[PDB]
Amino acid sequence: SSQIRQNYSTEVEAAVNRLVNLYLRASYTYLSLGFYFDRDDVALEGVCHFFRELAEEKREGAERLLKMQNQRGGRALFQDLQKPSQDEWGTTLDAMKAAIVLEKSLNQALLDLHALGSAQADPHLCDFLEHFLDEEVKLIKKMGDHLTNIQRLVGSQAGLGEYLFERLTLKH
Amino acid sequence: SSQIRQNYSTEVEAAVNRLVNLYLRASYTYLSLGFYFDRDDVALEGVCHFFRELAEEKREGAERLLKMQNQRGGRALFQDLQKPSQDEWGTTLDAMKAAIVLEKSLNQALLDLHALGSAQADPHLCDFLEHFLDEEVKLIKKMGDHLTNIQRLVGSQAGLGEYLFERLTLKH
Amino acid sequence: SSQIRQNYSTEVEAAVNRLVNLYLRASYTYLSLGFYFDRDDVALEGVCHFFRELAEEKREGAERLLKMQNQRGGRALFQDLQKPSQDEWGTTLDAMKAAIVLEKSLNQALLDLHALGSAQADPHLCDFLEHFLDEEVKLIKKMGDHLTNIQRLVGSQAGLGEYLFERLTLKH
Amino acid sequence: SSQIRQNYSTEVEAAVNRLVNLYLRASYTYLSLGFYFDRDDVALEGVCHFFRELAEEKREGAERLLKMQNQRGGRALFQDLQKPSQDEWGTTLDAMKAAIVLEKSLNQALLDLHALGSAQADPHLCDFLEHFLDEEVKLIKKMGDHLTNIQRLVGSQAGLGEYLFERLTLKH
Ligand SMILES: [Pd+2]
Ligand SMILES: [Pd+2]
Ligand SMILES: [Pd+2]
Ligand SMILES: [Pd+2]
Ligand SMILES: [Pd+2]
Ligand SMILES: [Pd+2]
Ligand SMILES: [Pd+2]
Ligand SMILES: [Pd+2]
Repeated sequence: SSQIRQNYSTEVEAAVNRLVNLYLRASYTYLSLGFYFDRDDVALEGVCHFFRELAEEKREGAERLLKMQNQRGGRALFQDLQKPSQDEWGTTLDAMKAAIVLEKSLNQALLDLHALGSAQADPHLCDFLEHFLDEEVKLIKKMGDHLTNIQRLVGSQAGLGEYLFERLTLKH
Repeated sequence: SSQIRQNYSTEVEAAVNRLVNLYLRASYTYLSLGFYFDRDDVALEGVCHFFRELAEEKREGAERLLKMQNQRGGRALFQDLQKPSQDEWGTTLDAMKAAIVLEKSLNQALLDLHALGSAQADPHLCDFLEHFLDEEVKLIKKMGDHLTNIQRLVGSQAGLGEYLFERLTLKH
Repeated sequence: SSQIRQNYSTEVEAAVNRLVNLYLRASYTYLSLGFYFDRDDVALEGVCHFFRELAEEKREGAERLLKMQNQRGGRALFQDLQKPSQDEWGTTLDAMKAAIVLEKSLNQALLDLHALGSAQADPHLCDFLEHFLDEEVKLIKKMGDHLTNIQRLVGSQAGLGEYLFERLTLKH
Repeated sequence: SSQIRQNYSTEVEAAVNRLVNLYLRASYTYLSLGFYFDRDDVALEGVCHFFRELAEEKREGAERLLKMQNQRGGRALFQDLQKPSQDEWGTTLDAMKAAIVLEKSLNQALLDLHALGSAQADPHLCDFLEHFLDEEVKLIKKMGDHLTNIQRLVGSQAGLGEYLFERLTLKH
């Protein structure tokens, strides 16, 4: 029951649903990261804000994919959202490392989807991901920049460096 | 590891975590409801908007609970988010009925939490839910109003009534 | 006699000329659809406006293709514009069905052209269609949405439903 | 001699007078803390400002309680204000620890008063404390956040950390 579907493979439709799940899972992970840094015994507001902003971005990405699914005449199918991989996230450095791992996995899923689109001769999908692809590269570059600065600040005054990074790099 | 926790029972802490899960689940359900009404073979924009707005409201509720959890020195614990109970939601009437069922369950969970707060002599919790409690009563009243209007419009021109309700009651 | 042509195949050049013809033909079809709904014995202004707007959009598309043809050093070649397939277009539903058929055919021609561009290793063409491709998907989604609403409104009060759709969905 | 008193127990009236004393004592303690950090041999302006702001807040709280006492037809009774527990307050960390101890004691007194109100079936009192209760939870969370940051900054460059916290966290 679609009267509009054209050149939209069942393979891409399913891959888009899986990507929505991955984006929502990422959003959930960032929600957990954000609130961890808001704990009174962690108390790094710039870090909390950074991850809460990412939770919003990932949710927005999922919503864009869902809009596209309907635009193409595919059917959204939702699965459980697995809880994030940790309950406590360690240091800012630990968290930023986890975030980059997460983003690399999202990026790989985008790359896999683009490849499927190319194999299926689906240029609209290709065009649509173009939005996701650059945004992801920009985000990963930012995270790498952050990680380098966090790492430079460890030294052997780790608490001091963690405070200074949150105060002087992150938005608060 | 909290230096601030005071008069905040482990029972309430756990109940707050469960309530966060219920709110996030509700948000997820509303996301699914919203996109269903955006299908080209359903195509009721006012209904899509209504449920997408509710998805945002429920997410906001979860975020408020998480902020409060940290304010009190409790620790957020996240669980899986179960997928919504249906993949396709039927008519506007079916959907509005499902929504009221969902809201009644959230309201009951709020009532249960307030009762626990009262049993634990936790007035801050009581005060905090006061926000949730009125918002929920207002929302359920609105949904009941909608259901009555949807029901009046069935008659034996169901398609006509569904169109008119979306056009003339819902925001588009 | 071009001093600029580079990586622009004769196959793509010809396909672009054919696409210009298809867009102009579509524009002509929409002109006819628009004026049919302006007949005193049809008199559905929102429908007239919808199709007249599409006539303008298709003409604009042809003009964009012609601009691109010259940008690449190809040579515009015009053919006859075949008259639209009907002189009278029936109900709003009949017309919207005809419109979606027309758009699917344009979309297929765009897809065919992108495939040719990919086969000819012509990335500028690919980039250029990216504009056409999303606009077409958006338009077809809109038409599918319209068709669903028109269909819901037939019931057995067809005149009533046709009036209400024109009044409450379409711009007038 | 009141013509307005209704449902206002002598127990609550007395507890309100004691709470006014506790708030005024807290204000006095914060006055002392503030001026200590303004000493030329301490010289941490952000810390001075933080505690002077709290002195004002506590005085305001006492004034609100006194207004409520009269609104209910109770009679304000003032006792001596005991001098603060220290003449010199040590490091920012020492001071912030003392402040949280002080706030926990105020919060416990508020909780005790709410419990008395509930036992006496005095809902206006309950409503009134609702203002005090959330403000106190917010303040204690802030103090806990501060303490965590101060503690992270000790390291073995304590002077450096104390300076940086005052410069980069506190308002100056
Ligand atoms: Pd924070
Ligand atoms: Pd934040
Ligand atoms: Pd919609
Ligand atoms: Pd919407
Ligand atoms: Pd007209
Ligand atoms: Pd017109
Ligand atoms: Pd000063
Ligand atoms: Pd000051």
